[PDB]
Amino acid sequence: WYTVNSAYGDTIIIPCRLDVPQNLMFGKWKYEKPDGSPVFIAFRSSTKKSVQYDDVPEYKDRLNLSENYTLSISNARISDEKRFVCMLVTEDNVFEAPTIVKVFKQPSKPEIVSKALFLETEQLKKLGDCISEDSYPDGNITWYRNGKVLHPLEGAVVIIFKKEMDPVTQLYTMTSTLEYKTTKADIQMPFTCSVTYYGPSGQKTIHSEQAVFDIYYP
Ligand SMILES: *[C@@H]1O[C@H](CO)[C@@H](O)[C@H](O)[C@H]1NC(C)=O
Ligand SMILES: *[C@@H]1O[C@H](CO)[C@@H](O)[C@H](O)[C@H]1NC(C)=O
Repeated sequence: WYTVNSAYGDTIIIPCRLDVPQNLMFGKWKYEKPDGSPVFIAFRSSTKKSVQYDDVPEYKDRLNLSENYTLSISNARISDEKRFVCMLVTEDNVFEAPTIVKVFKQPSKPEIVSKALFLETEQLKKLGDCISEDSYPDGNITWYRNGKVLHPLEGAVVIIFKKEMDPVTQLYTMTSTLEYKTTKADIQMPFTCSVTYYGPSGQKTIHSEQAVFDIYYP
């Protein structure tokens, strides 16, 4: 299970992962549908040096099959997250090698929006919505009070999370609503949020700017 990690919008470089055989006739690249059905996308003849791309609109003007059978896909999309197979064909044999492609799109810097004009003591109020957009894969939202993680607590800290996918791009938008019961200790205290996600270089976290609220009490 060899994997190629690519950032959204970059060129995906997929080497064949096969030794060049003696008596090579041609090579072909294909991708597998979710249930394993094959779709051929590129062809290269070793004898004629010709290059042909199958009529697959999803890959129109996006492929380049080099002389050593490396397939390059331009402008990485979420639909490119598939298993690709390099097939080398000789006069009496077929050799196949798969490569898993994973695509990553960095979530937007989170922002606290739809903010309360003021928080009320002994009353649960919607502090705001922490939104992080156009991400792939989805991310986890954490809330903080004075730079310290704010965990849920019955009748005091209620966190309502949702992840929505755009059906055309397959990118995620994460929204975390914080319903909060303030105290006078929150006078001039900053509230922030962050998004934790997996990218090509591993697990990363991006923090938001702070939000300070006027605390009202009877
Ligand atoms: C040879 O393969 C490498 C990847 O292993 C690729 O970067 C290079 O462009 C290829 N060269 C040719 C001439 O196909
Ligand atoms: C998000 O949280 C879940 C647990 O709820 C965890 O399994 C997952 O690895 C977390 N994702 C990231 C990007 O850390």
